[PDB]
Amino acid sequence: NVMVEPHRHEGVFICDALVTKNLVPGESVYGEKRVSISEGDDKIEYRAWNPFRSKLAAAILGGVDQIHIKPGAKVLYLGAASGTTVSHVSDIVGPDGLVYAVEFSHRSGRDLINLAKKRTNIIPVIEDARHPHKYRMLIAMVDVIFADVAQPDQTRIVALNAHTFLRNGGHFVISIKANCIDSTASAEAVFASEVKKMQQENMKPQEQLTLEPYERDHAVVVGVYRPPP
Repeated sequence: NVMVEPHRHEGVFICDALVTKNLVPGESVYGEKRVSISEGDDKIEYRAWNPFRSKLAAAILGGVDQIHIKPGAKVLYLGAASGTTVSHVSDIVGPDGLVYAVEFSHRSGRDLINLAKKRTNIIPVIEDARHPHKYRMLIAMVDVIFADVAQPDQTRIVALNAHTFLRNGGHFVISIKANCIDSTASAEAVFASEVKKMQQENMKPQEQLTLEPYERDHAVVVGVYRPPP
């Protein structure tokens, strides 16, 4: 019998409970259940990925077609907060991948620094994502931008970082909480507005989905950056 099986998305696994292969066997990050499977000389530990705490997990269980975060990927994560979702991105991309974890708050910043001590593939960037000039000498060109900044001007911020850092034909994964962008617009009016802005900055949405039952009026938009010459 196979307990934990590869998910469709490479680097992800399903036990329906989503899990990622633990980069730091023995350690939990936010009190998540851990599941170690030993057979003979082999051994592999997984980490439970809670969809009520991670918008990315909620999107995966909601049936998103692509996440682009994959083994070996270079990921710029905007809005890294304390590292909950970032820790699972770190598992997915693996030792040959890279996760830049940008977060403004220095409180969450300290949780991120502790998380990165264990995970070599995390770079904490405790800076304001509005001003990429302050940190662009630290960021090699990335394959994916994941954004969860939760601001009304989130999309311009994300686009500013994509212009600087995202490779052509690179992808983005943007989490949009409607009442943080504009609590007096309907969720459909926010999502349509934000998707339009993306398209105007050559961030071409390829798919979108909401996150019920885990979150209300919360969308994830996945797409591709195809900038001009």
